[PDB]
Amino acid sequence: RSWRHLVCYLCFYGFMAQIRPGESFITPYLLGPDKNFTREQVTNEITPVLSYSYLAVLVPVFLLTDYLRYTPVLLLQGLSFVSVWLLLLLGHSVAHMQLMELFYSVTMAARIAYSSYIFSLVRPARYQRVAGYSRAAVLLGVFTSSVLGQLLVTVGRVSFSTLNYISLAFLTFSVVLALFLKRPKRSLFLARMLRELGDSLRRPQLRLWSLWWVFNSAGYYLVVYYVHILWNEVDPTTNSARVYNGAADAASTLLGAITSFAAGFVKIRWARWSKLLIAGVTATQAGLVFLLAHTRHPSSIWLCYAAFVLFRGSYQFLVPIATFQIASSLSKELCALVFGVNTFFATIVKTIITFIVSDVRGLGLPVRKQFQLYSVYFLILSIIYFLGAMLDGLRHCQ
Repeated sequence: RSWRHLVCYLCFYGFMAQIRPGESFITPYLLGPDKNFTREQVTNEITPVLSYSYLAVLVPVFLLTDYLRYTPVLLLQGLSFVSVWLLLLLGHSVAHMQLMELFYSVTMAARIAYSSYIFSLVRPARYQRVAGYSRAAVLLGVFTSSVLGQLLVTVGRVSFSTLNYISLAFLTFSVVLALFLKRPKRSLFLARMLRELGDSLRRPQLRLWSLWWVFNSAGYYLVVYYVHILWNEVDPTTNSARVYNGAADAASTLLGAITSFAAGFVKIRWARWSKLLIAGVTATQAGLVFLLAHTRHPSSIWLCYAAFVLFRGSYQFLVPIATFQIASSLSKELCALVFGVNTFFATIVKTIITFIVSDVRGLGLPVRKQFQLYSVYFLILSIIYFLGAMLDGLRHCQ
């Protein structure tokens, strides 16, 4: 009876908080007529500040989430989103947008805390069903946010400036409703850790999937950060409505959901050979990335959207398998630490790559050549994994 209130309230909060009408339209608004921002500045100054900031912020955020009850950190994330949107609304030059990027990274770092809070608060007896409901609610919220943001403009035909105010309104409702969720009762953060790490390191499947997580995720995220900019380069906005950036995000979310659902049905069956699956998926990703890099004609923008949605979907299909193979080794007590370290390594590799191939004081290539380099990178990863599979087969052939 009483428990119904809390179990519904958590899902409601998650769904409402996921709403952000202008998140998918952030890049077109920066290069919109109101703001005098050139493409070279958007991809060399503003986009690289976010990656550096993420690397600097990820560790303290995760370390502090435990010391404070999870509610303070969730509130901090909700308010940091408000700060980001305020900076975007009143951005006046490159420095302000950098500050905005720094703040955005801060919101990004605390995104993972929500699941841990869900686990800590909900009673263990009824944990699985509640967690499933919460994941469904948050995924539905993410899916509907972009759909609303894009259907407001595409048929409503409102300006970009209005969209930011309308997004700020919901962003304020999110923080207002993020204030009354009850605090976790008790979650306060040792040879056991050392022994567990030593034992876990021996499993080879864990090694392989951890390496894939370190590299392919870094490569995937880099493509995601600058893809919007490439889209803007391909076709300037003749009208503010012909842009379908939000539609692509909604389609990508739907494809990711449907393919992740498929993954769980073959998590064990296809575990007999994993290197071959990795090689195939990475080869398809490399092909799609190259096609994105070489698509130039204005009348092929729909094709570019299709390529990106396929690319994002393909990567999403391979996340559940990695998570399942990694998690089974040890209980949830150490799974969080393993994922944190792995994600921290996936943030250092990205930081080193991006500084060299994106920001000034380096190559500083424009978007097109940067995507060509990313295509070569993915193809090299595919080659490495294909050769590893060939070696393993040479073992099985004899």
